[PDB]
Amino acid sequence: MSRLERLTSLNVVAGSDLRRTSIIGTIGPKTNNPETLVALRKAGLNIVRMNFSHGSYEYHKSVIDNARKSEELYPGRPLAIALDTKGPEIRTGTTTNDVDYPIPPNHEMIFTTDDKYAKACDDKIMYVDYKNITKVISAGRIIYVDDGVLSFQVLEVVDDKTLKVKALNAGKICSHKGVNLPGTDVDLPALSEKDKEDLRFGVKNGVHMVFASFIRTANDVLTIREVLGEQGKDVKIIVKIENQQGVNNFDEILKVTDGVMVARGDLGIEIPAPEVLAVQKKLIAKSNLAGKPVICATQMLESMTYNPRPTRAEVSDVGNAILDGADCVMLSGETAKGNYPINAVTTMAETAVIAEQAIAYLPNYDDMRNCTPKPTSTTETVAASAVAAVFEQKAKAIIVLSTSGTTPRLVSKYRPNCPIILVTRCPRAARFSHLYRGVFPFVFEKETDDVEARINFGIEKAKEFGILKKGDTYVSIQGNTLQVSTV
Amino acid sequence: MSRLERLTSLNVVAGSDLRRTSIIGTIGPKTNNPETLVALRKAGLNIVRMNFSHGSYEYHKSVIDNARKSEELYPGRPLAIALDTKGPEIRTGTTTNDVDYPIPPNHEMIFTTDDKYAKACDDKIMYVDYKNITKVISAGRIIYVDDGVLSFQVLEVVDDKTLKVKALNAGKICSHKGVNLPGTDVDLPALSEKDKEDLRFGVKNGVHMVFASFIRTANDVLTIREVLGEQGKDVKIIVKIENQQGVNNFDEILKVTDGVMVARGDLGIEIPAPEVLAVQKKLIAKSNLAGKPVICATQMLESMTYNPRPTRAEVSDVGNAILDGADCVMLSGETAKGNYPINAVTTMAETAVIAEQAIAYLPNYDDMRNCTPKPTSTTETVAASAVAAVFEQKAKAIIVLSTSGTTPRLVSKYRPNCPIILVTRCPRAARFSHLYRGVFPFVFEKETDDVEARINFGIEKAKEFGILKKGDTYVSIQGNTLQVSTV
Amino acid sequence: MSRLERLTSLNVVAGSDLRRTSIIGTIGPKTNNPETLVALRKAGLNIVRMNFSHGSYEYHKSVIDNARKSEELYPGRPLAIALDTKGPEIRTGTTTNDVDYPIPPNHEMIFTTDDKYAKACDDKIMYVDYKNITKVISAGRIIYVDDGVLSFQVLEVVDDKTLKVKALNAGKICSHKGVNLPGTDVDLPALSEKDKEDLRFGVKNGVHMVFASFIRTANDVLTIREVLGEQGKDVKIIVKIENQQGVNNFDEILKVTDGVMVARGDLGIEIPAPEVLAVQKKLIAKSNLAGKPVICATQMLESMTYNPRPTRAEVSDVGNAILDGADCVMLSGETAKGNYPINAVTTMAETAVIAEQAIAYLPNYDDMRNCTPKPTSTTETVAASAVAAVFEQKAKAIIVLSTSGTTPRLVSKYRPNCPIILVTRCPRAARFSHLYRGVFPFVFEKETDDVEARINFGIEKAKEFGILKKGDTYVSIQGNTLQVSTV
Amino acid sequence: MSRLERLTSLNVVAGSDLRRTSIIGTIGPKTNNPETLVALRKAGLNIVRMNFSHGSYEYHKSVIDNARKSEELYPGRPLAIALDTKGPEIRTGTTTNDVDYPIPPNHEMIFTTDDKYAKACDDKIMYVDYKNITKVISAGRIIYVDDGVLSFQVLEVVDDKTLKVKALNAGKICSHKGVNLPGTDVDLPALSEKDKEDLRFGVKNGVHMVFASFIRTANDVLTIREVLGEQGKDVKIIVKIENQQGVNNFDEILKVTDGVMVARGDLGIEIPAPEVLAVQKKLIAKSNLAGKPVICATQMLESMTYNPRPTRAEVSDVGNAILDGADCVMLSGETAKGNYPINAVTTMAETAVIAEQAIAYLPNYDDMRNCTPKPTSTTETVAASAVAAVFEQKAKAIIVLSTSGTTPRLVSKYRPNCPIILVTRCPRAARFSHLYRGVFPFVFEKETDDVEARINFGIEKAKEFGILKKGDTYVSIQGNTLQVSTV
Ligand SMILES: [K+]
Ligand SMILES: [K+]
Ligand SMILES: [K+]
Ligand SMILES: [K+]
Ligand SMILES: [Mn+2]
Ligand SMILES: [Mn+2]
Ligand SMILES: [Mn+2]
Ligand SMILES: [Mn+2]
Repeated sequence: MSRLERLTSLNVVAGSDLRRTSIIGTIGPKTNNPETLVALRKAGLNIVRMNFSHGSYEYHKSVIDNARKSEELYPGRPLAIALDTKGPEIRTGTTTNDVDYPIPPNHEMIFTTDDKYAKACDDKIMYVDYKNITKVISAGRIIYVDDGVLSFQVLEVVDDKTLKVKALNAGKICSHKGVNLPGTDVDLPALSEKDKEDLRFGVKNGVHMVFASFIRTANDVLTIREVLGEQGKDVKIIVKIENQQGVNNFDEILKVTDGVMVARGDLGIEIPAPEVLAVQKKLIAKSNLAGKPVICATQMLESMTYNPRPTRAEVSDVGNAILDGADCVMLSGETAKGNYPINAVTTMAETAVIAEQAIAYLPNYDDMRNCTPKPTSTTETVAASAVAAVFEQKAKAIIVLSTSGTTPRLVSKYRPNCPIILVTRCPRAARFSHLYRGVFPFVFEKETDDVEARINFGIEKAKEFGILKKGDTYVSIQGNTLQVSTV
Repeated sequence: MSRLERLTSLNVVAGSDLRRTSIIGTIGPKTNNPETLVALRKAGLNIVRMNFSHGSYEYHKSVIDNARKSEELYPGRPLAIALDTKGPEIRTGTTTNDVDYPIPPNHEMIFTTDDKYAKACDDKIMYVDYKNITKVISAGRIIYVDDGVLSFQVLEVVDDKTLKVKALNAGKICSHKGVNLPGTDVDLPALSEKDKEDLRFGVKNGVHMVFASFIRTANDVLTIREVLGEQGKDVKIIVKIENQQGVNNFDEILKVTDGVMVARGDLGIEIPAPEVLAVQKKLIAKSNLAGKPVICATQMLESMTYNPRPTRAEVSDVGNAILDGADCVMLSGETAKGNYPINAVTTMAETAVIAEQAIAYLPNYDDMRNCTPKPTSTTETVAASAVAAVFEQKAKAIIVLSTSGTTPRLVSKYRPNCPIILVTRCPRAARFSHLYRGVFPFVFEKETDDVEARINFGIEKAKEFGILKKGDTYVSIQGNTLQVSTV
Repeated sequence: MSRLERLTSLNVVAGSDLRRTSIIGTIGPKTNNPETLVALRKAGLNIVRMNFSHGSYEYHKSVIDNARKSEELYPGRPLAIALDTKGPEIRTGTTTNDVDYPIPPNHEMIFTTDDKYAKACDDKIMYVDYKNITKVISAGRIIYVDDGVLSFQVLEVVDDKTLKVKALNAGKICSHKGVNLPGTDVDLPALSEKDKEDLRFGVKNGVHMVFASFIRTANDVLTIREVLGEQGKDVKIIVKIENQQGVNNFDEILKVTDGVMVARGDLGIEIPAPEVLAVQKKLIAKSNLAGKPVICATQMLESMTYNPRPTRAEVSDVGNAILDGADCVMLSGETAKGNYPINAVTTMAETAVIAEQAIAYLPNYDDMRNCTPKPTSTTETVAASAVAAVFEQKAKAIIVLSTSGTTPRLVSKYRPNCPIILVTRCPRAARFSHLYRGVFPFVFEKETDDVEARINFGIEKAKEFGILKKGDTYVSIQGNTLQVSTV
Repeated sequence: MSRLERLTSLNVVAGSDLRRTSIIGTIGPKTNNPETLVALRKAGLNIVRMNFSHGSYEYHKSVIDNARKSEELYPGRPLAIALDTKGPEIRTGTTTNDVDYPIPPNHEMIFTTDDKYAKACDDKIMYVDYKNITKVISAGRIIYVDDGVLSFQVLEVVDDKTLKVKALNAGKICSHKGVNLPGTDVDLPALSEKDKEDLRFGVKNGVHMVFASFIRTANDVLTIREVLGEQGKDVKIIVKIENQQGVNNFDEILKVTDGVMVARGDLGIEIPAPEVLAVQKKLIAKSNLAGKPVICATQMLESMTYNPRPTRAEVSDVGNAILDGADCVMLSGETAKGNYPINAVTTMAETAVIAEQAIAYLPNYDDMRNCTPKPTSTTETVAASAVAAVFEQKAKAIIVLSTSGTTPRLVSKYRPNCPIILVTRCPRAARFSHLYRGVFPFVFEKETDDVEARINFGIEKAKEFGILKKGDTYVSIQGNTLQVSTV
């Protein structure tokens, strides 16, 4: 309980413990190649993310077999591919004479959705590819343009394709940039006709996850669940919370989803910037309770794109997201468009280890069990129980055999302060298990009087990582028993 | 105790409560003028900081009477001037043809301290104003240049003014930038012959604080205490921790000092970057226990220099520093060299209020009293006690009369979840009291059967801030009694 | 929190601390005289109790001026007289040839209420002074006789003055003993026509309390409150819980009452014996929360009537009642009919001191403030607050001036681990203040720039008790301020 | 943590839960016969105790096969026989003309150890069978005679067989009564030449325990361990703490022993009576930590010997001993010399159930694990762990297979709030397992792919006790795994 004595004792300096939080990294043209993909994975990259906001399936299919290629050149930790939906966003039209950039000072103008002005639009009018904004929008609303650099107080609603508006601030109007609707119930499908194809393209191409952008409600999840199809039942749906509709509803959404990602980016544009701080820790905490894998993402080491050294805020943000309960850390343009991607993963990583040597494992564990123990599913009771075991005997590991990634995810929920060695035969679960914090998957084959072998796989596999020293003390899990033998 | 239920309930959105954490802001040539100094103070600037690393006393004396000037144009909250020692640093020579910037790739070159190459130096040689590094330095050591963006494995020691070296990383060599000596006992004094003058200049000029850069030990503090002199007894010494010598000793230093500032900048260069995360919270926690005012500083909204919108890390770093116990938030180049200084204070501010509506006031309060209660100085017993009072009766304020800023600082230590109205006659204490988190000073004059008036000053003064609604409930403190009347 | 480490460290042996729990002692013919009344008071008797179940007003008026007489011979601690209502009970008739005691084995017989058999009754019939039982009673009901040593399954209802019955157990039938009706709504008033006189007699005679026997509901209290009258507003009503009607309603009763006494005796007859254990601690705990003075009573050192040494249970019951929160300990026949009354108070006493050196003052204090702090009456906020003060500075005392016994009772509620010196001018409050645990009243006369004197009364008065050593540390309370000066 | 809300919610009335604390009952001539021995066992008697302070081996061997006989007539719960050493006590000589009883008022006299006055002693002199008191005793010491009813200030030491003494109080000197030496290091062997025989007699006769009276040090235990011999390795040594030597050393003694009993009787004579209160809870708490079975004994329902109804103190002492952590409750003369032994066990029992519905199972559990978890033996880690399991899933039972009574004892240590069904093949462990609170042993025969049967023994055996309702939830333990299947 001595938070103050926990704090006053932080005893810094990254020690012997292996990083437990998986590092998600977006890939750009630069980073798309085995050699780099390797220096990246070696440095700490766990999962790879492909933003389907740009790029042809050629542009992407490339990335995959390249990662698959890095796996060939040197397997190391199993890597995971993940599709990131180009959700229902808003791209304004193009400026007439190409790159012409008229400059509104704080004047009145007019946005329209006619396409007649698509390629030919600027200063006087503006195109927006969301044919319905006129319905979902209302005079008084404030539209934002290009990373919310521009504001537009909705003055009126002309026609039903026309919108009288006024620049609330300066800047020059450019072409094709994202439009943000702060405080407007968008009816856009979380998934579009193309998105249905990108998913289907991913499923086919065997990507393990999906980060559905701009999720507003549970149905949206249910929808992307079936669109994924029977062949994609085994793939994870990582809801992306980046708007009010997605927060003023998170709870019912958290229910049906597999995971959740604090899509900081738009979220920070969508709602007030300062609000995030609380709207972040709140969703991670809520996630933790639900037991589902959460991910913090965007601008963590943003500056580490043009620079080799990250800032104070960035470092002291990577660590915090972990203290708040994040299961994974992301990297967007620091890997898909930056000069120092190797250092990126390398700084994130280094910070995660110091950020885990500060956690209050015992008390945090208790708090988590004092929430809805009544109950508790048998796998979760054994989950919590095993965790307690190590806290007592000071166990070093906690080998658990699985296929659904259920048993190791639950233990994860109970955040042990020792490696969670998951021995599995299913290759798929071993890849998407980097979603749950602290889980070190390994794939075992051949084929309950045989599980001792699998347990010897994880033990020896643990030994190679220097996690067990023999005559140590580990806890196993399987059918639902619970072991606690020695090395 | 329900940290999870505290977290899951965060209920964001900046509400009615007034910001309690004072905002420190460095001033640059741009920001130096009343009009701006006002828009700044209005937005939230509490204290002003002048980095004595550059600028003539003309360059500075200006800043002061300009702030004093903003006080004239419109007093608002009392403002505080603060000198920031140009500690014992090491600035490199200049590049020959002015701004010429040769680019080392990872080559061997040679640093020298001859001054014959001071103004004329680059690519082949390099000047350093620390004539002794040759002695304190040793082959194997790793020199850092400009925010440690560059590294230099000390290859050898040529002559005693020459040092064979190799760029451990890329970059282009520029002129006049700070040199960091990670792992080298520097023999330069926390205070120099000039520094003794800058302080004396400040004392004379009535600056309320001093942020001694590069403090290594307690003596250093004792020294700057006497250098300050009798006329400067009433001014605060805010130790700046930016090296290992300052951490591997913090505890004995904390003793004698008034405050402490996590000089993130060099500190992050001095010691490992990731290390800071823990080395930050640890020092703030230690400070809190000691009860002395701590300050977080540098790169909090760094990007908010070239941009109007801050990043995710930055926002979710301003708030965190406050959760970790910081009494004040700083702003370096976001005010002294940035394009959007008004937005800076304006974003910091907005975040601080959301960051204080997340704290666990009751439990944090308890934890703090369970550390060395034995005792406890009478002013601290009354301090803690009063705080408890408000926690029971749900008090809105806590008016305390003082002159030493002792009584209000201690209550501060016990972080009440309501405004701490300090009524005073001493103008000086009312200015430097923005050092202690949550204290809202006000100056009262004229001149114990009269304190009821001063208490009516704070109450009415509280009312103007909408802190009391009459028939509310407040707790007073004075001689040592403890009140608890109604409005 | 370390209950186990609190337990494992109990470090027994009555030490220096003065007993804080007042000792209530009933007086019998034997004990009625100054000399004895003194040896009793000297040994520890605080309050005296007169059971109005027997004795003429001559029989009683005697006791009073005899105690008043002991006060004369030697004042010592101020003593308090207390009337104990001869509540609506049911006494059985007398056995024919005087003390003849027929012995029923498990036979059928017949209870009647004819008075024709009052003085002449036994074996075949039995008299009961409750003329209505026939109505309120019903075949199947189980009557209890003399400390419920005998049981009587109501076989039938003969006539309306006759009741066919069967001894459910052995024993010999004697004369005049109390009859208990477990599970029968008795229509007799908490107060009777005579009781109204005994109270009025007591008020007149200046007895400070009243222990209303057999209270069933709040009205009963309200009734005895007005019966007491204007002249008896200043006297305390100590509800006696000895039936189901009184428990299945305690909460609404606790509201309006001043105190509450766990009338163990009948209560143990009324409801199951084992049930008491929980039905005891529950009512004391509930009392503590409400802040009203509770008293444990009956059979604590029962055997210490015929013997000089008490039993294990008795000793380890006197202490427990105190751990459970009792403000006072009683003595019935161990003082009003026993051979060793001096040893009784002397054993109770000795045990109370060991029983208070085992309490968890800090944690118990916290728990108490975390129940309805919202608020909290100003006198209670100052109450709780002062207590906290001593916990910090390790205060030895806590002098509080009062007249209502409000301020010292509330502090009491917050059970400080140091003497609560109440300085008063009202003699009455100083007598009934032995009701609140830990309060050491003292009477001060003459007659806010003077309270320093009264505070010097308590301090010096504290010194005579060796509670303060000068240069110690005490906390005062008065108008509502809160002091904390030194000795 | 809400002790107050735990207390305020006690919700009395013995409910559905089965008593978990075993009831130890001493047998007298009266109680020695199957019929009674049965009504006793049926009512709740778990273990039987034979005080070897009196009775011939004929007097005792009788008791055993009578209990063994009650087992025959109707097995019910397995019963356990236990020998209770006639430790090194002190019986004064006899009065000359037989029952002559001279009366000392407060005079000086003389105790001697010559035997010449053995049968012929009184008024002038006194015989004591402890030939060494003269050495171990010292002028100033205070001897006690017959239940400490008499005191004797050691005036001087005449000769080395003579002791000048003075009656510190009145009374008449009788023959053969126990002499107590408060504050005198007795060198008497905890075991005597005869005791060595009584044990050996017991071992042979297959009694499961031994309650060594008057233990002073660890050696004493070690001694009775070897005297017991190889054939008695499987029998339990229940140390009896009844003197200062045994408390001022408990910790080193607790080490090597199996159990511990708070021999209240002499202990209360040995040391101050009030002291016990703390010296009781302290030893039980210390026992709990050590994990060894503790027993509270003597005078719990003392009065329930001559009366059918117990007192308030007694009831509210039986329950308390259980709250303080006692694993077993005893009954001395309430069974071996009383008129109502059936009611005795029947009241104890009834109280134990209400006394277990008040415990704070969750918090008490935590506290226990936060003491020395480092560690922790694998059987204890699994022990603690399983307990936690039930707390989560709200398990009803916790079947554990054993032979050493190790696994079920440890779980016991972690006091689950559900029945601990121990399935065993060893008849001996099933009998002495009533030593550990909450354990419900059952014997299973025949003869790890078979343990499912034994688990089905306990489950079905649980069902007969109505502990499981099928589709409930239980936790198993065996080789060291840990199960958690359903019914
Ligand atoms: K996207
Ligand atoms: K500086
Ligand atoms: K009465
Ligand atoms: K014995
Ligand atoms: Mn987005
Ligand atoms: Mn610096
Ligand atoms: Mn009664
Ligand atoms: Mn004994």
